[PDB]
Amino acid sequence: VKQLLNQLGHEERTKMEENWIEEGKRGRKPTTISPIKCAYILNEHLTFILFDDEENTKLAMYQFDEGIYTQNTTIIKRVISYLEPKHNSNKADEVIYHLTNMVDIKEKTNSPYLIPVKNGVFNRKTKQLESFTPDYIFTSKIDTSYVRQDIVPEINGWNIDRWIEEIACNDNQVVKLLWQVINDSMNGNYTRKKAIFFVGNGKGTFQELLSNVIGYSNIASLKVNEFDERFKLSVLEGKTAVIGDVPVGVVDDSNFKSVVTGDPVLVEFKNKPLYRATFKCTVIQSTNGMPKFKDKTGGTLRRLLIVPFNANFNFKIKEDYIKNQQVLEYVLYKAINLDFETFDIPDAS
Amino acid sequence: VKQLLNQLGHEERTKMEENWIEEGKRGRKPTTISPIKCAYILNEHLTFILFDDEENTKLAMYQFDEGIYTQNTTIIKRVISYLEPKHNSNKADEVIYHLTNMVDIKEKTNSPYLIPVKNGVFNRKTKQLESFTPDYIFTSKIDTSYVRQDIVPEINGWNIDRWIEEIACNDNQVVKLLWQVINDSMNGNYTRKKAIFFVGDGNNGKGTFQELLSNVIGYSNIASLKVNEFDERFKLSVLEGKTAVIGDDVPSSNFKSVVTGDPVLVEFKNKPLYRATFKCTVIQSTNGMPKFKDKTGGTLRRLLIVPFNANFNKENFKIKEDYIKNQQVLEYVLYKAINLDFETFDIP
Amino acid sequence: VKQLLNQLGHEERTKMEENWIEEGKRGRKPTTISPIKCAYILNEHLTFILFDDEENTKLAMYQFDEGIYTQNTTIIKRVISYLEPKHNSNKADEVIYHLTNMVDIKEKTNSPYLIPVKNGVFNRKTKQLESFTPDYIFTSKIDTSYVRQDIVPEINGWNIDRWIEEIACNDNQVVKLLWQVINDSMNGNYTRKKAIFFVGDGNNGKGTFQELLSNVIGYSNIASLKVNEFDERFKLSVLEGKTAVIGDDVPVGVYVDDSSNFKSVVTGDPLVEFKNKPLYRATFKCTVIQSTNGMPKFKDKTGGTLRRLLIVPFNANFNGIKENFKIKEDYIKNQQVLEYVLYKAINLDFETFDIPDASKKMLEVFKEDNDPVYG
Amino acid sequence: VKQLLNQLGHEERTKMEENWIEEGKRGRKPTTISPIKCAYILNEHLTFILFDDEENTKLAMYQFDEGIYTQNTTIIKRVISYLEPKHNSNKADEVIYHLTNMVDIKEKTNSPYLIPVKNGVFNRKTKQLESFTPDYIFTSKIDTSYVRQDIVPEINGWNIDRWIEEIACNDNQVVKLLWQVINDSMNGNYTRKKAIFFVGDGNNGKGTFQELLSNVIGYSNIASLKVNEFDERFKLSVLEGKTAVIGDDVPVGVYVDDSSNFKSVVTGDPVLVEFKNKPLYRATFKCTVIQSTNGMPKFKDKTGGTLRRLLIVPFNANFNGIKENFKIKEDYIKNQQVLEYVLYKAINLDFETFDIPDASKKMLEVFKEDNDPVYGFKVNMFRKVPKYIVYAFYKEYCDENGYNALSSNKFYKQFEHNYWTDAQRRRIYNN
Ligand SMILES: Nc1ncnc2c1ncn2[C@@H]1O[C@H](COP(=O)(O)OP(=O)(O)NP(=O)(O)O)[C@@H](O)[C@H]1O
Ligand SMILES: Nc1ncnc2c1ncn2[C@@H]1O[C@H](COP(=O)(O)OP(=O)(O)NP(=O)(O)O)[C@@H](O)[C@H]1O
Ligand SMILES: [Mg+2]
Ligand SMILES: [Mg+2]
Repeated sequence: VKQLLNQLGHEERTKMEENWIEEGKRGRKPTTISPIKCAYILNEHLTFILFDDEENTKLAMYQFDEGIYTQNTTIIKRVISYLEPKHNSNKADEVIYHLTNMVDIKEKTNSPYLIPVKNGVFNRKTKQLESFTPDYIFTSKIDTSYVRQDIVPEINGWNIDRWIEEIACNDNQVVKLLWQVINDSMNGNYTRKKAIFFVGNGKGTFQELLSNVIGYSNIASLKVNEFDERFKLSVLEGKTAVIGDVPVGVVDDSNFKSVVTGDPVLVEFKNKPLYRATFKCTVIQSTNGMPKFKDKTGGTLRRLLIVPFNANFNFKIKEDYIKNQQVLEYVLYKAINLDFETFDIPDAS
Repeated sequence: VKQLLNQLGHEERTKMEENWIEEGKRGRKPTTISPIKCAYILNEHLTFILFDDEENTKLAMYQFDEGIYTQNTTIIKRVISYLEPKHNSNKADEVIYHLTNMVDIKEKTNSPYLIPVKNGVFNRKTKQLESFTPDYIFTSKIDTSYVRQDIVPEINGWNIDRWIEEIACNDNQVVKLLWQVINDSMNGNYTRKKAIFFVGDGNNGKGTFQELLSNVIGYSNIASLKVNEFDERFKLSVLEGKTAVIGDDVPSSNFKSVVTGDPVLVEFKNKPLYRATFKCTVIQSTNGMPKFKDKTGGTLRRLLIVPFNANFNKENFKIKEDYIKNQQVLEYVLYKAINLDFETFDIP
Repeated sequence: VKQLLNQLGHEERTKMEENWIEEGKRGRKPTTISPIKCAYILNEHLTFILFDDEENTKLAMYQFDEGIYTQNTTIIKRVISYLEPKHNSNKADEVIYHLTNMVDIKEKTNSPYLIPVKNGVFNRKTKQLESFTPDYIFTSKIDTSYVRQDIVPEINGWNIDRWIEEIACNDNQVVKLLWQVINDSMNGNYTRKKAIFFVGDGNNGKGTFQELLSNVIGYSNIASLKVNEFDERFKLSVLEGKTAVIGDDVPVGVYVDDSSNFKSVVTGDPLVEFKNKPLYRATFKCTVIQSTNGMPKFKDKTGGTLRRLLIVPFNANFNGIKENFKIKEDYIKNQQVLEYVLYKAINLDFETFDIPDASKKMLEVFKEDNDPVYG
Repeated sequence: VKQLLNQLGHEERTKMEENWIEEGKRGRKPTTISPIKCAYILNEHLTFILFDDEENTKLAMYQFDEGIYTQNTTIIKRVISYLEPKHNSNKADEVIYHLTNMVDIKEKTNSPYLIPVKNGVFNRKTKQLESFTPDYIFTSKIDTSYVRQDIVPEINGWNIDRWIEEIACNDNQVVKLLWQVINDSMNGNYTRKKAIFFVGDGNNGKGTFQELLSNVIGYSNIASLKVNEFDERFKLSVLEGKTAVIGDDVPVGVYVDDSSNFKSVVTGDPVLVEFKNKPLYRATFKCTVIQSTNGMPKFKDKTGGTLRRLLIVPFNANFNGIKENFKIKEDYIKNQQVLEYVLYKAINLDFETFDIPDASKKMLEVFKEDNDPVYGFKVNMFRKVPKYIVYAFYKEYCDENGYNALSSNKFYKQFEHNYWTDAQRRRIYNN
C-alpha cells in the first residue's frame, strides 16, 4: 500500500499547489497536506476501525499483508509517513485523533470456527482456508503457514506422534487432550474460558514447541502472580497466547480471571491514558505439582485445566527438531483438523 | 445527532466566510469555528450538564439514543468532531472547558423509587415505565429490556419458576425470599440493612443463580468481594459506582459498616482518603457457617442466612452454559422481580 | 564520517540558498536544512535500521568505525549535528522520527558462531576474523582486540597461565572448565544452560578472575546483577545491553524467593523495563556468574534446578602466601595479557562444560546438604 | 572569565549589528546571539568536555579558578549568561546541547597517584604539588590547601599531635594507624581493601576525629552511610563523587544480614548504583569506609571475607568529666592552620598496607570469637578421637547464649582448627 499512499499524497500535493497557483502568490507555498485532509484520504482509501467506544480507546488499522487489525501506533505512523512524510510526531498524533473521531465502531469477531493463520483464515465449519478480508476482525494470528499434507514429516527418523505419546505415557485420551490444547492455544481471537496449566518430564520441550508453532512475537511471557501489578498487562495486545512458568510449589485464584475470561480489563500504558481492552489469548502456565489455590473454590477447578507431565526425560530435541518449519506445519495441520466441543479426561491422571 | 451537527456545521462556517467577505480580504478566509462558538452551538442544540462543583468535575453529555448521561470523553470528542472536524485534541479540550464553564449544575437522581433499565425508567411509586428524558439523570442502566409479559418463557421446554423452586427445594417461603433478594439486588439506591448469606454444601444451583443475578444486572454494576478483605485497605475502592456486591465462597467492622448505610472510609491509590456511603446490597455464598471472630449482637442482627441444598450439587450445566444467557428468560425474571414489592426480608 | 556529513550539509545549504536567490527574497534567507531533508540525506548516505516493529522501538545506527549498531540517542544526535549544527533537541528528535518512519526493519543477527571483538567479527564455524560490515547486526562488541598470539606474555615473572593454574590448584579439568567459562563469557548469543558459581572463601581469586573477565570483555560491556535481585522494578533495564552479567558477591546460604526468573535467565527462557519505554519481552542468552562462599540453597529444589547450576571450585588461599596486589589491579589490566586470554579462550572449541572431579564432589556435597532425604 | 565573555558578547553583538546594517533594515534588528554561535564561541574560548558517550550524559566545564571540571548546570548557565544575558532557560539548554554535540570525549583522571587538592593536584609518586591544568580531569578536590609545614601549629596552647596521642592513649601503633587512616581517607582512587571501624564506648572522641576528617577533606566530599544502610534502595547513590564515607553511630550489635554492597564498596569490586528515578548503572567506588560505634556489630556471614576486610581502631580514652573541652570539637579542629598541617602530614606519609596495632589484632580476635561461636569455642576449649564429647552442643554453647547446630556443621570447627579413631570411646561440669 506504500505505492498507493505515495501516489495519493503526490496527487494531493500537486492539486494543492495548483489551487494555490490559481489563487495567486498569497503567502508561502502549501507543501504539506493538512492532517484532517490526510485523515480523510486514509479513511477513504484504507480500513481504519475502532474496537469499542471506551475511554481513550486506540485506533486499529487493517494490515492488508497480514490480514489482522493492529493498534500499534508505530505502524500507523509509518502509514502516515507514506501518505505525508513531512508530518512530525505531533501531526501524526493529530491525524490519528481525526481518524479516531471519524472511523466506525466494530466488535472483534469471536467465532470459534474461524482461526487466523499466516496463509489465511481457517474455517472449522467447512474446514477450509480462506483469503484475508477486512470483514473479519482479528488482533493476532499464527506465524506458521497452513498447508495441505498427507504424511508425517520425519527428521533424523523422529516421529512427532510417537514422541508426544512418549511424553503422554502412551494413552489415547491424554494425547487427544494435548491435541485439543494445541487447538485452543493457536486460537488467539476466541477463548473457551479455560486456563491451561502444565503440571509435572518433557514439559519444557512441549512448552517450546507451543512457543514455536505460534509466532515468537505473538507469545507473551507472564505468570499468574504478576498479572495484577501496574504497567504489566500492556504487553498482552496482539498476542495469540501467554505462556509462563509460575514458581514450583508456590496463586491468587484479580485480573488473571478477567483475562482468562473475555471480560474487559483496564489496561494501562506508560505515559498514555488507560483504557478498557479485551484479551482472548490462551493462558498456559507451567509448574511442578498442583497450584496452591489460595481461593479453594469449585469454580476455579471448573475453569482451569490440568495437563499431566510424567516421563523419564538429550540436547538434540531442543534445537532444529522443534524449530523445523515442516514439524510446525505438521503439528498445526494435525491440531487444526481435530474437531471437538468439550475437553477430554485422560486416564493417566 | 450527527446529521444535526453536520447541518449546523458548514453553515456557521458559511456565515463566517460571508462576514469575512463583507469585511474584506483581511482574515485569510477563516474556515474554522472558534472553540467558544462551538461550545455555544453545542450547549444550545444539545444537553450538557455538570454533576457537581467538585474539582475537575467531568462534563456529562446526554446521549439521546441511549437516554443516559455519560462522562466518556471520547463520545464528546466525536460529537465535537461532528460539529467541526478541524480541531486538535487541545482545541476539543478547550471546547469541553468552555462547555464546563457554561453548563448548569444538576445532581444525579438517586431516588430509590426510580430504577433505570434499557427500555426506560421504572418508578415503583407509580409502578410504571417512563420513556427516556434528559430530565432524569442516570450514569448507568440495566442492559436487559423491560416489557409486559403474560407467560413464562421456556428454552428447550425448561421453566424458570420450576428451576427456582427446585433450587429452593420447592418451598414458597424461600422462593419468595429469593425473589425479594433479587429485587433488593437490582435496586442500587436501597439497602434494607441485611447481609444475605447462601449456606450450602455444594453447587445446589447457587453458583448458577449468582451467575443469573449478575447477568440480569449490568456487567459493570456488580462488585466481587469476600468478607475477609473488607478490613484490608484499597478493597473498598471496587465499590465506587456499583449497585451490589456478590461473593462466591468464604474460606469485620468494615463489613458491618458496608452492610448498613453508615459511611466508611474509602482509600484510593495515590489519592487522599475520603468517607463515602454505600447503599449496595451484599450477598455472600459459602459452604457452612461463614468464618467470624467478633460474635456479638450487631453481627448476628446484620447477617441473614439463606440455605441452599438440592441435587444440583443433574448438575444443571445446560442451564448455566446458555439458558441464563437467553434474553427472554432475563427479561422475564427482571419483570417478575420489578413487579414484586415488599418492605423487608422474611426469615425462612 | 564527520567530514562527509559536513560536506553534504554545506552543499545542501548552498543549494537551498541558490534556490532562494533565484526565487527572490520571499524565504528570508533559509539557512537550516529541514528535518525531513536531513532524514533523507542521512538515510541515503548512512545506514540506519530498525530492529523490530513494536511500540516506541528505538532507531539503530551503524557506527562505521565501531562496526556495531547502536541505539544510543546521543550518538545519533551528534551525527545529526554533524549534518546540521543548528538543529536543537526537538528538531533532532523530528529527524530521528522521520528516519524511524523511513528505514527498513532488520532483526539482530544472533548466531552462536559469530562473536564481535574490537578488531572485527570472529567466526567459529570457519575460525577466522572478518572486517566489520553493516550486514552483521551487533549491538555490543568485546573491548579486547583479537591478534595472533605466539608466546604467553609475562610481566615481572608473572605468567597468566601459571596464575590460572595457581587459581585452579593444578588440575587440568578445572582449567579447561575455566577456559570454557571465559569462551562462553565472550559469546552472548548462546547459553550453556549451566549457571557458573565461583565457590570459595577468603583470598581465593574469584574476585580477581571476575575482574579479569570484566577487563577482557570490557567494563562498559558487562553489568553487575545479583542472584537475589533478579526480579524487581526498574531492574534488568541495562542487562540487555551487555554481553554478560556477573554477581560480585553472594551471601552464604542466602534464601532465594524468586528463582523462576533466575531459571529463565540461565536457561535462556524469556522482560525489560525503562523510564519512558513500555515493557519489552526478550530472551536472555547472557551467561550468569555468581561469586560466593558455599552453595546457597534454593526453595525450588529439583532435578532441573540442581542440573542447571555448575560449581567452580576456588580452593587456593592467598593470605598465608604473600598476595601480589599488582595481580589484581595491575597485571590483569595489561593489554597483552587480555589479548592472549581472549585469543586462547576464543580459539577453544565448546561442546559442553567439562565437569571437574572436584566440582562433582562439591555438587554431591551440596545435594546431600540441601536435601537431607538423599543423605 | 566573566570579563572575557562579556567582551566577546559585546563584540559579537556589534558585528551582528554591522551585518544587519550592511544587509539593510529587514525585520527587527538582531540583538541576541544565536545559541549555535554562542556555543561556538564558548567552545572556542572556554573548555568543555564530555566524560563519556552514554545516554544523555551531562556536559562538563573546566573552572579555571577552581581547577576541576564540573557538571553543575547552574554554573554552566551562569557562564552562558555571562556571554549572553538575554537567553532564558530554554536557550541556555539549547546552548548546552550544542556544546554537547561539539565537544570531544575524555575519561575522568582516575590515577591513584594523583590527589586533587585546593592549591593544586598532588603527585604522590613525585611527592610534589603540580598546578591545576585542564589536562587533569577532576570533578572534586580536597577543601584544604597544601602548604609546606615545619612547626606544629598550636591554637590556645593545644597541639594537634599531642591530641592525637591522647586519643590513642599514648600508643605509637595507634597514632601511626590513625595517620594512615587519614591518608587513605584523603585518596579517592585507592581503597586498600580495608574497612575502618572506630570502636569505643562513652566519651572517647570518635566523633571529634570524624569531624576532623570531614574538615580536612571537603565536607561535600564525605558521604554519610552506616554499615546497615548499605543494602537498601537508593543508598549507594550517596557514595557517588565522594572520597570517603563515614558512619557516625552504628547501632550497638546491629544485625547486618546483607553485606554484599558493603563488601563491594570496601574493596574495588564493582556494584550497581541506582539514583531516585534516574537510569541506574554499574560503577566502581574506591572511597574508604569509616564507622564509629560503641562495640563491634556482628555480621550474619561470619566468614573469612568479612574478617579480612574489617579493621578496628581503639578509642579507650574517656573525657566524660571535667576533662572534656568542647572547643576541641567546636573550634580547634576547624582551625585552618591545624587542618593544613594535618593534610600535609597525612599526604606526605606513604605506605602500601595498614599497620595493624597489637590491640586491634586482639579486638579482631575478640570479634571473631563473638560473631562466630565456633571460633569462640575453639579458643575456650584450649581429646582428639571423641567427637560427641567435644561437641556436647558446643560444650553448652560455650556460655554465650548462642544457638548450636545438629552436630553436622560443627565439624567446620576443624576448618578453624581433632586429628583422626577409637572404636570403644566413640550440664556436665567436665576440656
Ligand atoms: N596467584 C596469586 N598469587 C598471589 N596473589 C594472588 C594470586 N591470585 C590472586 N592473588 C591476590 O589475592 C587477592 C584475591 O583477590 P580478592 O578479590 O580479594 O579475592 P576473593 O576471592 O574475591 N576474596 P573474598 O571476597 O574474601 O572471597 C588479591 O589481592 C589478588 O591480587
Ligand atoms: N582530647 C580531648 N580532651 C578533652 N575533650 C575532648 C578531647 N577530644 C574530644 N573532646 C571532647 O569530648 C567530646 C567528644 O564528643 P564526640 O566526639 O561527638 O563523641 P564521642 O566521645 O565520640 N561519643 P559519645 O560520648 O557517645 O557522644 C566533645 O565535647 C569534644 O570536644
Ligand atoms: Mg570477592
Ligand atoms: Mg559520637
